[PDB]
Amino acid sequence: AIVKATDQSFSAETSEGVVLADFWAPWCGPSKMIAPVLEELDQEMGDKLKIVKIDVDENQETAGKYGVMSIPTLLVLKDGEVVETSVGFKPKEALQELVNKHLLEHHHHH
Amino acid sequence: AIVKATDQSFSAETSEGVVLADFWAPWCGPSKMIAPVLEELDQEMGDKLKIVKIDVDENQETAGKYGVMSIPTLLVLKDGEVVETSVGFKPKEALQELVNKHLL
Repeated sequence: AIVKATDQSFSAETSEGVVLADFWAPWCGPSKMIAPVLEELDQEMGDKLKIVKIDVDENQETAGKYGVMSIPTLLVLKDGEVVETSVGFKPKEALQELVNKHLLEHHHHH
Repeated sequence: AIVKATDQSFSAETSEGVVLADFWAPWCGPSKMIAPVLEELDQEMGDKLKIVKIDVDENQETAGKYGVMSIPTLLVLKDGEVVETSVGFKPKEALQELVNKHLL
């Protein structure tokens, strides 16, 4: 379940755990190309990664609060802190690489 | 030899001969990808093709007048009539083909 955020909800939605946030807009015909990517990533990683989308056409205030100057821009957040920035289109493999830098490599069994 | 249009000059700049017009904005990263393509097109066929760019963030009137609803959008015009519309990114070869349908 990819979440649709609003200016009002963005903070809460992104504040906890590992989160990939997608700043996009219908007007940037392009930035839509990310949407199927997010679906594949949600299929593969959804247990460990919360995906949040925010349509910056409808939600005009969030971009400025995160220094988003062009769309699309994706962010990786851990516990509400931005830990990666990805400007422009990137394929599933590139975004998987970024997120994985912030997830456990090992799971120790005691 | 690409022309940067404004809302005021757009209709006049695209009114004659074969024209490729690019609707883009710095705010849209995919729209910027069109630029090197246009430079290559100009190098290849600049004597037969006029290329006009319009930054819709600084010139928002023109997008409405041409029914542009997302960016980028490219138009081919012949003597001021829109004869092809291309929504989204397309590579040089695809745009070259669109224009070539309107030469001669």
